[PDB]
Amino acid sequence: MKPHPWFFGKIPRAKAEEMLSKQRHDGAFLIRESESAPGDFSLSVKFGNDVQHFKVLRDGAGKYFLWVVKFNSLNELVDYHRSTSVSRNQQIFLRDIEQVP
Ligand SMILES: CNC(=O)[C@H]1[C@H](C(=O)N[C@H](C(=O)N[C@@H](CC(N)=O)C(N)=O)C(C)C)[C@H]1c1ccc(OP(=O)(O)O)cc1
Repeated sequence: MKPHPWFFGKIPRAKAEEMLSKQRHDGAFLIRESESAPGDFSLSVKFGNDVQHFKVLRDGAGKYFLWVVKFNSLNELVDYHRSTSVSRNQQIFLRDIEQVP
């Protein structure tokens, strides 16, 4: 197995922006522990010359979600959005960031 190159843990929202703005592919993303919602997570995605942010929401059942579809894990939420757009207004598919070993 191998660890997921998308979990950055505790990193400021603005830092996620600086990092993702340097990626070249739209969809480059990362999950970070929320700064406005301590104890939760946020998803930051590169799209054009901007970095969009999404709240990773939770329900009383412990599920994770962005919109209506609910997932049992962060991993499944992430993977689902590699083939279905994370945005309703735009077609944005998640793709791992390019990192040099
Ligand atoms: C300045 N405020 C924002 O960044 C708006 C961001 C937002 O609304 N994003 C759009 C959106 O419509 N999000 C939906 C879906 C979602 N799950 O975020 C929503 N607001 O419920 C998205 C299409 C770019 C919502 C946001 C606010 C905080 C946040 O966590 P954090 O950055 O850690 O403080 C993550 C996202």
